[PDB]
Amino acid sequence: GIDPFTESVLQSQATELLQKKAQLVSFKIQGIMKRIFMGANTLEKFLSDENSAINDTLKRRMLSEFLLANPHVLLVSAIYTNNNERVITAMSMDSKIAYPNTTLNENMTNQIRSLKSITHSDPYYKEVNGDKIYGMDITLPLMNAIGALNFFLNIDAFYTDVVGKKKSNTFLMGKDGRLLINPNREIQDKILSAINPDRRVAKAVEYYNQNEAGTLSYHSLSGNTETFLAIQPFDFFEEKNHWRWAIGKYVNKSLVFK
Repeated sequence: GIDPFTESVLQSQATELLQKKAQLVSFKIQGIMKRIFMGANTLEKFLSDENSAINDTLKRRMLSEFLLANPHVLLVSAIYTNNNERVITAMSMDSKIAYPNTTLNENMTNQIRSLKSITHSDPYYKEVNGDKIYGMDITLPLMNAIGALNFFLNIDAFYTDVVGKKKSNTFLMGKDGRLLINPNREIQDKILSAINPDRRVAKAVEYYNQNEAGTLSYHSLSGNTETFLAIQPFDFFEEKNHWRWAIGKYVNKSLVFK
């Protein structure tokens, strides 16, 4: 406390460690998401093939295998709009893969036929078997499009990837400071600046918007104290803003400085 040398050393050490840990979490998430999108690309080639010996049954098998390999995906749907309009859906709930019957509504329909690049929805709670599951829809055009591939990314399935096996001071942030994952589940889907008066939050969101890693001092909700907070932004999808998340990790100044 009394010593500026010690303080500088301890601070620098603690904020470097914070950033290192946040980078590891984000790298793990990116790896998970890379596998999702690679598989979705593979599925798109099979589901959109002109001259296929593949019937709806074998399409179902491949969709269910996608789910087996990617447990962070709750369901996946091959939606055809061209002719013989139909929805083929595999869904993974509990440990069993079902094939619910979806009828294509005019809501989904035209959005799909004019679709010419990948999109995603805003995060939302989907009701399933009386439970709300936090996630988002991701939609790829079946290629001029003959229909669409849609899957529901289960954001809740990333809970342990973000927070760890033990509770920790780690969260996943989305657009404008929205909390996608938080150890305190009840502040999920909340805007951070709307539930935290600390105006240094803006600098967090700004690190996010600028897309570089950075640290800042920050008053936490879960600890109600002064912390260092690291922000690690990363794209959860790569094309060549819209597909950007960030890991937040923080530590009590009272702990850093003895």
